[PDB]
Order: sequence, then C-alpha cells, then structure tokens
Amino acid sequence: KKPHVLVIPFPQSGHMVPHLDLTHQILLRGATVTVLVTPKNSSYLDALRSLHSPEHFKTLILPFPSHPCIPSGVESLQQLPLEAIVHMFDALSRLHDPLVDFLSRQPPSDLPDAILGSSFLSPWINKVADAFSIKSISFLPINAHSISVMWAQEDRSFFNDLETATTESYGLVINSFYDLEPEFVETVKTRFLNHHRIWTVGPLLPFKSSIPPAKVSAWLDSCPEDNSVVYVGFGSQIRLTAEQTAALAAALEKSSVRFIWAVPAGFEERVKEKGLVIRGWAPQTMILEHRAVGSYLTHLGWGSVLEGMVGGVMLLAWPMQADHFFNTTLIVDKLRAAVRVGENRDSVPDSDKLARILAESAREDLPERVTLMKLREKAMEAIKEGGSSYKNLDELVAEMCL
Repeated sequence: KKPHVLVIPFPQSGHMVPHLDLTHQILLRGATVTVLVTPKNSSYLDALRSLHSPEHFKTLILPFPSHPCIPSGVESLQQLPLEAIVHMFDALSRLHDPLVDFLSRQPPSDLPDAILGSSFLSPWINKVADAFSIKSISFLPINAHSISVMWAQEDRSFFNDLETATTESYGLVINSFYDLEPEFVETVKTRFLNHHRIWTVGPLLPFKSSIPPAKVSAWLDSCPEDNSVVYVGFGSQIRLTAEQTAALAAALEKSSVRFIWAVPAGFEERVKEKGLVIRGWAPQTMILEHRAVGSYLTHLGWGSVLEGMVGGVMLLAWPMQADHFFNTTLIVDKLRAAVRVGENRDSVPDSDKLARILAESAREDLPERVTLMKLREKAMEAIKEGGSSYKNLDELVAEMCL
C-alpha cells in the first residue's frame, strides 16, 4: 500500500523548489501525488511532469484569488516586497472553498491519504484536512534552529496563525538533517509540535539569463587552479545600495581573485578579465559544484547554506533578513563553519579588509573550511541509504498510509 498525497506548496522559490524536490522523493518511494498550484506557477511543475506519468502525477490548477494589494498577474513572492507576504496569505486562504469543492466531488476512494502542504498555508489547510479527516503534514524550507527562535517569540506578528497551525498539524517535514542541529530538532519536536512528529529530510537536492549555462562552464574549465574562484550571488528581495555595490566591486577588483558576480557596477565589467558578471538567471548549483569554486559570498539563506555545504565551499556570510541572522548564529557562531563578512542590511565593507578576506577564503587550510567539509560529509551520510534523512523519507511515506 502506497499513499496518495495532496501537495500544496507556497509560491516563493525558497519554499517551492525544496517542496517539489521532496515530492519527487515521495514519488520515487511509490506514492501518487496531485499538486495544487496557482496558474502562473504551473510551469514550475514541468520538471516533475517530465519524470512521472499522469498515472502517478497530477496537477490541480485553481484560479489565483484576487486581492487589491497585489498587482495583477502577480501570483508569487519573487515579484513584490517583503511586506506583502501577509497579502499573499490572505489571497491564498481563499482557495479554501475551491479546494473543499474539488475534494467533495472525488470518489471517497480517490481522496488523499494525506495533505503535504506548506507550513505557511496551514491555517486553512488544516481546516480542509479536518473537514475530510485527512492527515495534515506541514513543510518548511528553514531549519530547526530557525523554527526554534521564531516559534519562541512572544510576538509572532502575523506568523502567529501559521506557527500555531503548524504546531497543531499531524507533523512537520523540514529541509535539514539531524546531525547538523540535533539540539534544535529536539526543541522543535518537544516544544512546538503538539503531536511530536518531525522529519528531517534534507538536504533536498535537485533532480536536474544574459550568458547561457553552457558558456559559464567553459569559463570555469578555463580556470587552471582547483578551488580558486569566488562566487558572489545574492538572492531576493534585498538589492544592494549604489554605495554597497561600489564597495564590494572595489573589493573584487583589488582582491584580484577570479570571481563570478551574479547580479550599477561601473567601469569594471571590462576592467578585470579575472571576473565574469552575469545578469539574470544564474546556474548556481552548477557553479558551486565545480572544483574551481572555493568560496561563496552570500546572505546565508538556508538554501544557500546547503548548496555551499553540499558543494564544499567557504561560506562568506552577509546576513540581512531575519533567517540570515539565525543561520549566521548557527553556521558561523555556533558551528564555526563559515566566516562573517557583513553585519546587516546597512553595512558598507572596507575595500581591502574584504579583498584580503576574499583572496584567502578559498584556501583549504582555514578552520572554517575544514569544519564545513566535515559537515558536508555528515550531509552525504543523511541522504545515502542508511542515513537519517533517507530513513525519514521512508518513514514519512509509510506514515501517510496510516
């Protein structure tokens, strides 16, 4: 017996991509899933659709409910400011009625053994699940340390409903692995889940612009030295000031390392044929996995951490939004597996106390790199057969059958 699972992801890519990586994981273990999405997000499901038949994999596209504080044709958080997350909560809560009407029509046999939807949508998903007495398992792309700090806040702002709803769900799946933060998985399991089901499942991995992906790799292979090129790649929303962009640009120039800057700049695109600046979509996972890339200058969002860990690079941390600081606390301060180069959203670095940092960052001797590599070895063990994430994938799938 294998379960049918209604997957309801959150339309921001930090959530969507691991949530679809986990659905792929589920489908490999024999489940059949249907994915509910909004129309402008149907393209996201193209990879999945190419890999499993309509027999096992199904789309349920519902119209995006309107809301006057979201501009039209905007159905995902990549396109609007960090405040409007509350507006996207309000809009997608109005898929409640369309979703109950869809499930009420199915033959009761066809109804899902479980819903595996975002923890962010749990306030209404849990009501849908209860109505049909279905398992409601939540998902998070953030780690247990972050969940720990967030759930403990006495003022959880407008995350109060979804955090409360997540604590009330059947259980919670997260994109981390146990040996990375076991204290924090255990706090979450005991302190913030009413039942006590947490599945660490990470690192969830892909199952795979101005310059094409085939040409960046030719430039990477042009690099003679292994472990010798620094990738600077900042993820949305926050863009840098003209002053911050100019500071980092002088750091990369004066540093005279080879670099790839994925993005004002100035004179400097043609100045240094040691650096390559790409505008738009960047083959990120491909860059960090190349032997020539030895450090990664990032805000230290969680997906960035696991990409850099799994790719085995020095993480240079410049946190600016809350999750970035939790991860700095974890990866830099507590684990000494990364180096801090920026303080916060308004910092302006000095051009060669950072260029010094960069030109010495890819070097394999420094303790942060050696700690990060031991963590990478732990991360590999978790997803291989026998590892805790693998087993938690097996156990989660048998659990949804209950």
